[PDB]
Amino acid sequence: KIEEGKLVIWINGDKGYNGLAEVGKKFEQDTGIKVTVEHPDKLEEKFPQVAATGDGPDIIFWAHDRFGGYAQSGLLAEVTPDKAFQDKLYPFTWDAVRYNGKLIAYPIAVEALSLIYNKDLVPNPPKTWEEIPALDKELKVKGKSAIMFNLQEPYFTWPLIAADGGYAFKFENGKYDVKDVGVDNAGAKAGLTFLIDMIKNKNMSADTDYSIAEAAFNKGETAMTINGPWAWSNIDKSKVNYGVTLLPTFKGKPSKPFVGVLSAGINAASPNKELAKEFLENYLLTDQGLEAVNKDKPLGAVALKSFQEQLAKDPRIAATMDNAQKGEIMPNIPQMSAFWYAVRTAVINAASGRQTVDAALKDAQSRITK
Ligand SMILES: C[C@H]1O[C@H](O[C@H]2[C@H](O)[C@@H](O)[C@@H](O[C@H]3[C@H](O)[C@@H](O)[C@@H](O)O[C@@H]3CO)O[C@@H]2CO)[C@H](O)[C@@H](O)[C@@H]1N[C@H]1C=C(CO)[C@@H](O)[C@H](O)[C@H]1O
Repeated sequence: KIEEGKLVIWINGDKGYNGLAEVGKKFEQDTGIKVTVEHPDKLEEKFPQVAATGDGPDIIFWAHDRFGGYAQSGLLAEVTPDKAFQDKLYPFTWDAVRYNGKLIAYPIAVEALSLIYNKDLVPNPPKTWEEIPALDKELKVKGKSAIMFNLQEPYFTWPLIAADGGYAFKFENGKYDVKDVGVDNAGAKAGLTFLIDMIKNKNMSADTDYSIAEAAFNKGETAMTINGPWAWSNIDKSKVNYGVTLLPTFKGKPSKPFVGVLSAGINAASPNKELAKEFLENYLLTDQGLEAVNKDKPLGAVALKSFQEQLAKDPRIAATMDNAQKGEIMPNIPQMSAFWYAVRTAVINAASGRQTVDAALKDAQSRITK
């Protein structure tokens, strides 16, 4: 059972959890209520397990794509911001957290992947994916590579798979059609084939993950990476002079990152729903609260208009929004789970050579539309 008279918060380990705990400390100073911030391994998989028995945190942070599944399962409370509070955030961010007519979380930040480049290694970043192999060939002479990014999580490869026509679920007749999936169309295959060709030509390695890519970029070993705003503060601390820019085009079309809205949901089993609302509305979603988290690990563009206005001038934030505008906001529908897990398997199998691109994506399409 969840303890009454305290708040327990779960947030992903790549986010500014120490900054969030500082907001928790302010809450405690004011109200005497203890806030415990945790970053469990695989929290987004553990949550539906424990919440189903009336357990888990009072508040869970994730991108909104997970939240439709949680709400469908009865695991999230309807949030009750008044009109004046809703007016403080951008309308589209509330749309991301609306499920079957109900608001089921508070939006916090708007995340998109960008191309991150070392200004000293590549003063003029490549406008196209197609030119990157030639760039790699020149950099290899100096024992450097053109690009490294996480090939284990489909989030990072999706912008290239989507570029030429890949999609998750078609929005038709005012809703996502769960039987109209675009993972094995010609566009999707063209994008994944390009990635695989990069691997075959030794521009990248199939085993590259978040840690490997991050270490290589931040140590000046690779010229470019693909990452989101949470990554910037580690690069700030590194010796690398980096820029954040538009993702490269593929076949003349923009890369299309899936846009996530970092959101805070209240456990339907929480005996602390009022405290959660007070914390989220009156502590976190303030200039001071967001600043605390943002100083720890950057949130990106934020949902809170007053604070976003202060961030807007930063070229990294401009680049984030430019990439977001080329991409699409993720569905929050339950079937996003089927989609992501199936795509994950497809990318890993194709990259490793266990399957061809065509066979991997066809199997993903069959799995998702079951
Ligand atoms: C396979 C994976 O799918 C789902 O994960 C997706 C997230 O739900 C999306 O929000 C997005 O995550 C990115 C965040 O939005 C962003 O803020 C940053 O944290 O980077 C994230 C990407 O690393 O994209 C994800 C897809 O890449 C689903 O929620 C998640 O549970 C699934 N991952 C699990 C699956 C396996 C395989 O059995 C395990 O290896 C993993 O440890 C699990 O986490």
